[PDB]
Amino acid sequence: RTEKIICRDVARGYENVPIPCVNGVDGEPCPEDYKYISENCETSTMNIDRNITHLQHCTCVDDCSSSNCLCGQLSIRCWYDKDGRLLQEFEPPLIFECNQACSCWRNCKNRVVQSGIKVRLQLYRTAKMGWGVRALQTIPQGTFICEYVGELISDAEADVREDDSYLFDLDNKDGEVYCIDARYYGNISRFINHLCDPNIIPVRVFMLHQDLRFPRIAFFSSRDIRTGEELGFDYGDRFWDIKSKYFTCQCGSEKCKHSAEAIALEQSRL
Amino acid sequence: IRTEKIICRDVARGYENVPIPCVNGVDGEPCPEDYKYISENCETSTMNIDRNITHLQHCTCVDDCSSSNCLCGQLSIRCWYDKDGRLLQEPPLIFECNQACSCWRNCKNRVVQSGIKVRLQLYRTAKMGWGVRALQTIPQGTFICEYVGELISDAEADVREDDSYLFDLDNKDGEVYCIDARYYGNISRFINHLCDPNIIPVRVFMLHQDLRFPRIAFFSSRDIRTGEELGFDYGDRFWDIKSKYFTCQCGSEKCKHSAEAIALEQSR
Ligand SMILES: Cc1c(C(=O)N[C@@H](CCC2CC2)C(=O)Nc2ccccc2)[nH]c2c1C(=O)CC(C)(C)C2
Ligand SMILES: Cc1c(C(=O)N[C@@H](CCC2CC2)C(=O)Nc2ccccc2)[nH]c2c1C(=O)CC(C)(C)C2
Ligand SMILES: Nc1ncnc2c1ncn2[C@@H]1O[C@H](C[C@@H](N)CC[C@H](N)C(=O)O)[C@@H](O)[C@H]1O
Ligand SMILES: Nc1ncnc2c1ncn2[C@@H]1O[C@H](C[C@@H](N)CC[C@H](N)C(=O)O)[C@@H](O)[C@H]1O
Ligand SMILES: [Cl-]
Ligand SMILES: [Zn+2]
Ligand SMILES: [Zn+2]
Ligand SMILES: [Zn+2]
Ligand SMILES: [Zn+2]
Ligand SMILES: [Zn+2]
Ligand SMILES: [Zn+2]
Ligand SMILES: [Zn+2]
Ligand SMILES: [Zn+2]
Repeated sequence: RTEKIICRDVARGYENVPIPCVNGVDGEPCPEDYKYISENCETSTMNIDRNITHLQHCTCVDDCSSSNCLCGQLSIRCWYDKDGRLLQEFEPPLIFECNQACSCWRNCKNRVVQSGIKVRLQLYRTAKMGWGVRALQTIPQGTFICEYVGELISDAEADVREDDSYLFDLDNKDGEVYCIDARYYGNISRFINHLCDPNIIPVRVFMLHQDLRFPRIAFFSSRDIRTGEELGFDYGDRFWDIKSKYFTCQCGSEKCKHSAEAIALEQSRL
Repeated sequence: IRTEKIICRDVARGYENVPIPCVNGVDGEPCPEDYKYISENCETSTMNIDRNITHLQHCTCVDDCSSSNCLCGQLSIRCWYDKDGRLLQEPPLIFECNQACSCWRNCKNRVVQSGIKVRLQLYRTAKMGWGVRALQTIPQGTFICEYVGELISDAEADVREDDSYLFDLDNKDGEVYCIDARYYGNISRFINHLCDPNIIPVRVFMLHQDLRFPRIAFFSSRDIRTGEELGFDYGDRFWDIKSKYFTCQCGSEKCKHSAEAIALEQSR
């Protein structure tokens, strides 16, 4: 079967690079049951707090490469190297990027996620998991890949929605909990599958606002990724505790944690 | 004889598509720093701008939105864009395409949201403080820049001390809002008044359609040559207030607000 190129760019020119779609597996058409958006949207009043006087910001007169940058100090257990790659000390990490209130320039060293997608990605048809996303180039460890983009909703709204296959919990620790639902509006990340041996990790980030209800979700590679490799992250135990009643994991890894056999083995261990 | 110094390579600190340098060949005034340069409008208290994506009128085009079937073009009042992104023209009102439209980000109805493309310079004028001039030929109808600043209510505008950078959105229907570029603004805060203007402000909607908050886009009203100072007609309301404190220095043969013009109007 020929691998048919079925869309030149599912993002319609909204990303820095096109994201084509191919299907060399079956007759499924390019997915159109959602609206591609490159940035989060709202379908009710969220009214993000963008008060420029509310932003913590730096006074750097350099490129924000020094440890004296306030924005770098606010970041929790992570930092960017000179090439824009994320390093972590391993409480989850939290990135405060520079913003419109900082004295620094738009091209300072603390601007990775807000600068958008730089790697070549492809939406493709997987053998067993529906659509997936793969790299069209080698990607070094720590590289920004893409953001989890969708519809901002409250946790109460997330609990009542019927299709939970695209729901990302922001897991707010101080205040009400919010979610990003990519079922109806989303970007390329809605197609990233779960892998028990993941090669990307989600990290919460603040950029042009510091409204604590709404960290933005940035995926970074957790190891060097080879051309053609499917991208995947660990959806987490909570997802699988709910979804395993309907389907089990087909990642195929020797260390798979969510297959029918793994679940039975975990039930025996407990 | 003073010669011109380049005193800032980019007053926008990299936030625009192009650098906007500042020069001074007139006096010793340093690069203006009594404001914060921002490339897009800000809030210091919330305006509750309606950003609900389901409230956007949007088109179903899959071409470049150049056809008469484009709903977004049909919404725009008394104006349209040509194939080169230039504006042709009750004041006009532009509805650009947005994130709800089915078209691509590079369609023909995206001029203002795509940002500054012409080369501009902040420079020290002889008699009007800082001004902005063209560094290139700018054909008639070309987008120049947006009037960017702090969104404030009419009540807040009334109590503000310095109104030299206050732009009234002229909401003819309901709630009244202003853009104050005194404390936060972009290059447009430095554009002076000309009685022979060469740019015009146009109200535009892009990523939201909250009709209380049109964004203000400047387009050239004629072909502009390199070195010409950019200027719009601030309007009679500004001058009815300000002429008691200073008169117009634009130098036009048909200046409407000079000491000479004021003396004639008082003679009547
Ligand atoms: C993986 C993750 C989550 C997270 O929501 N996963 C999702 C699964 C992935 C989503 C694409 C589909 C999830 O559980 N959906 C769900 C839960 C219950 C019922 C239905 C769906 N939220 C955080 C993480 C983190 O790793 C750290 C964090 C601080 C960024 C917080
Ligand atoms: C020129 C203009 C305005 C407008 O606010 N001018 C300003 C002057 C220019 C501003 C940089 C300083 C103004 O009056 N300031 C003012 C008045 C009184 C006291 C203090 C300051 N508002 C519209 C226009 C239009 O041409 C049409 C429009 C629909 C875009 C609506
Ligand atoms: N490891 C996995 N094993 C089995 N199914 C998966 C796995 N990862 C993702 N899926 C499927 O993909 C859904 C999650 C979506 N966010 C991912 C894109 C999805 N594959 C699609 O075609 O739209 C899940 O609810 C499953 O249907
Ligand atoms: N035609 C003019 N004649 C005299 N002063 C002007 C004229 N146009 C603008 N100005 C001055 O500039 C102010 C408006 C500002 N938005 C323009 C930038 C200002 N020239 C500056 O140096 O900051 C007015 O309040 C005046 O002080
Ligand atoms: Cl330059
Ligand atoms: Zn800094
Ligand atoms: Zn910085
Ligand atoms: Zn900073
Ligand atoms: Zn697995
Ligand atoms: Zn259209
Ligand atoms: Zn369009
Ligand atoms: Zn449109
Ligand atoms: Zn004049």
